[PDB]
Amino acid sequence: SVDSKMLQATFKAKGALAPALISQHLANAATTAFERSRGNFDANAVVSSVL
Amino acid sequence: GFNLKVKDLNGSARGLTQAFAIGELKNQLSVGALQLPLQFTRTFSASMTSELLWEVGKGNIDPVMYARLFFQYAQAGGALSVDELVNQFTEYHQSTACNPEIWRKLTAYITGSSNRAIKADAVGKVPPTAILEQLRTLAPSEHELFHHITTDFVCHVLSPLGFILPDAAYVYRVGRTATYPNFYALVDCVRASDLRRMLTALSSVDSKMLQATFKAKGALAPALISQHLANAATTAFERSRGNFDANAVVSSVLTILGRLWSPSTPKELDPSARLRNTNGIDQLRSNLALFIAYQDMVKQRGRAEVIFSDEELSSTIIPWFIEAMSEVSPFKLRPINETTSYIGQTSAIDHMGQPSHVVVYEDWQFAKEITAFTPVKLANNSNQRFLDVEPGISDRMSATLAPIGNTFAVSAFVKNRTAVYEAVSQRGTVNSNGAEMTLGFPSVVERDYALDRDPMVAIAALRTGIVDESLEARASNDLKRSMFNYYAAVMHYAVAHNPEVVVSEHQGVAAEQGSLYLVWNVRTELRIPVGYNAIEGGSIRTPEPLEAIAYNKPIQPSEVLQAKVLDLANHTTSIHIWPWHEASTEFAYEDAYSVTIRNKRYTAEVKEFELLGLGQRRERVRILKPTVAHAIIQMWYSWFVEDDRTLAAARRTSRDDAEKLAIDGRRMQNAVTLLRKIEMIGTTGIGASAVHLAQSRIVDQMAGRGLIDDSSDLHVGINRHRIRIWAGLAVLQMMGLLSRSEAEALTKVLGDSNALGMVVA
Amino acid sequence: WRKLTAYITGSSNRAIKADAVGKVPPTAILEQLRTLAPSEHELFHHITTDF
Repeated sequence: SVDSKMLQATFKAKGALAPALISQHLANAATTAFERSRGNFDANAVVSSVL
Repeated sequence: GFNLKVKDLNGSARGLTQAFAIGELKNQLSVGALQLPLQFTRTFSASMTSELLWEVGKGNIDPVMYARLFFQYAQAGGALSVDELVNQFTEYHQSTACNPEIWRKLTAYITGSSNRAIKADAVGKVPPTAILEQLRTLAPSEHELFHHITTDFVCHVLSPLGFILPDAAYVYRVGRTATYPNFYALVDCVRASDLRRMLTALSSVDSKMLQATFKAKGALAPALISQHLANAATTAFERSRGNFDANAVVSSVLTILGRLWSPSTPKELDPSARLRNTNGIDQLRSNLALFIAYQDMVKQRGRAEVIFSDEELSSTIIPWFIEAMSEVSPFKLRPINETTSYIGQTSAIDHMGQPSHVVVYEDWQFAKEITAFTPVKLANNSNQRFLDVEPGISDRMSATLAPIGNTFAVSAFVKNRTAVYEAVSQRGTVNSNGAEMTLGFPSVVERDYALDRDPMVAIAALRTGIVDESLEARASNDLKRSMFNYYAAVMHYAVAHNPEVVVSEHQGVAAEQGSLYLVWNVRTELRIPVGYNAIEGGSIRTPEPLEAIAYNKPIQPSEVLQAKVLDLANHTTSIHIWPWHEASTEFAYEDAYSVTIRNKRYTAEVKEFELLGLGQRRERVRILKPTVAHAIIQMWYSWFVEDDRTLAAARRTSRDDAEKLAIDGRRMQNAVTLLRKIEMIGTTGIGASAVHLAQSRIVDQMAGRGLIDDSSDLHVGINRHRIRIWAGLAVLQMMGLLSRSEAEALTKVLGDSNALGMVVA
Repeated sequence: WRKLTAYITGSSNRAIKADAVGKVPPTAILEQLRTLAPSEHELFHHITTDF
């Protein structure tokens, strides 16, 4: 997915608060990842049943 | 204008808190499990104003008004389950449906005697007016009259022409409502959509046709009208018939959504993807207005969820609230941001840099014209009347008013607040730890003056930060609502700037208290203790707001959110107010105007009419209110007060000379300004003349006394302004603006400089 | 996590600028992060790092 380099930051390294934002990014990632996950899982035996 | 010490609100305006927002006693306010970015960045919000006149004279759908009245009732607690009433009404209607044989019958006479009933006759129908009330009689008598409207709905139809004659109107005049809202508010809109729709259908009309609907004919015709009535009714009803069903339910949807939000929730307490995915309700999650909205309700509610559709919710009701379909909910999409703009804020901030005192300010207009009206009756023994009004003064004064208007910006307030500053080896924020914040909202208070209730309680309402009834619940809620707004913008606004936009749920005194917020970041600024600190690597974070605002730096407003304030009925011609008496004041006035010079007291009063030009004072002639300004005035007023005070002490304490020496002048300056305000308005003719009257009179007494032709001398200025100034003060009385008490005592604290600028020598 | 991260590189609060941040084969670090993590099977965990 990735967030690029930006500014004089993500570009030119800056910000403790940046990476405090990365971590956030991490979160962002996580979440999102999670999110795309979040409903979907449900049916396994169930499938059999469909069978 | 509650001034508050950073590192406390949980006391400082105790219950004015996020905690409070949970309820949350004075626990938590913390970090940090999970965390969860959302920045739904739009809201549905409204706009200013909801007051109006609304004279009814030719009712014809257009809900809004009505609804607004409804709200006035709804609000009035004389309606609340307004909704319910509509049911009742539905039924009422329905019963209308049920008595046709009556209804018709009734109709049948009303005009006009039935069975041949035909032809171009002469059918000088009337102002139908009374009749209705028979029909009421025959009807039941549900609240006020809906009933009547409906009549009008036929009336005008009933007339091609002739078939209703001429009529008048009344007055009703919706008052204002919110800016943000809540749930209940929501559902109704939807219901309103029915309701409006009910009425939508209701005009419609059947034309003139034949030599009948065209050229009056048929008893059997109107026997068909009645039928038409039925047709209408039915249809109206019909469009009604399924739809109503979900109210708590909606909350539940919220609760779903909430439970989407919830993100640490049980697995099988997920909203399945089939849900999750679907339509833009999901979009709806990512749609703020609500977000903020739910929670609270739910706070009340402790939770509860209907469990129902997954397939109409999803999501049909859902965009039944395509919410904004009512603009009644003027909760209408907003890019979130676009609000605020009555917020500017600016702050006082120390050297390190480190702060001081932060002002968020509320930005206004105040242009205004008056509204000094003939209070008579018309209707005796019954007040719904129109009375009247005229200018004379109204204009004159207003014309004067305007100038005053000129002087006063919020800008100028802030400027003044800027003027506050100065500081030194003083004063904090770091030194001694508590930091000021004030947010200009006298405005609220204004309304309270409009609502005629004691502020102090309001202060209490802050103070405790919670409810402080004792007295009118109505008022209380009213206050409450204000407070809602109070919370309400703020953080949006903060957020507007602050896209520190994540969530960890706080899970109160445990765990299941789904309150989401984000901590916000504070990025740079090396070190502060200011706040119940974090400091999260010099980048404090908190889901507690104020500070964040602190890590703004003087923002601006971007409108003064003007201030259009409702007015007279102008087209007033029959109509009838509704709460007015309160809403009006007599201009009496007591107090005077005198000076003793020489040793000789020269003396006068106020004698209102004549100041006002013509005769002659009496109980009548009442005046509509002057609200805005009171709110403003006192501000100006209030400021000084502190300043001298605070200053005086500092002036005291002066551990070194210079400073003391220093402070004064500036303190002097402003006075003159004050002065400058006043004489300036003191010039105004209507003023000046007043002086005039005086002088002569002053003189008159004087004349016996006076003997010496000592000349030029009092070309030494004084008088001019002296009086002028003074005269200005009169203004303050004769439009009671400031009490007698304070200003003379302020005066009191004044007493010099005045020879300023000037000839000297 | 952040915290962990925060050190990993690299010592936090000013954290800015073109510095010289010869990050590394991160390799070990992770396992601290494991420590701080729990230790579910093998490492997924690590991937993520690479991410």
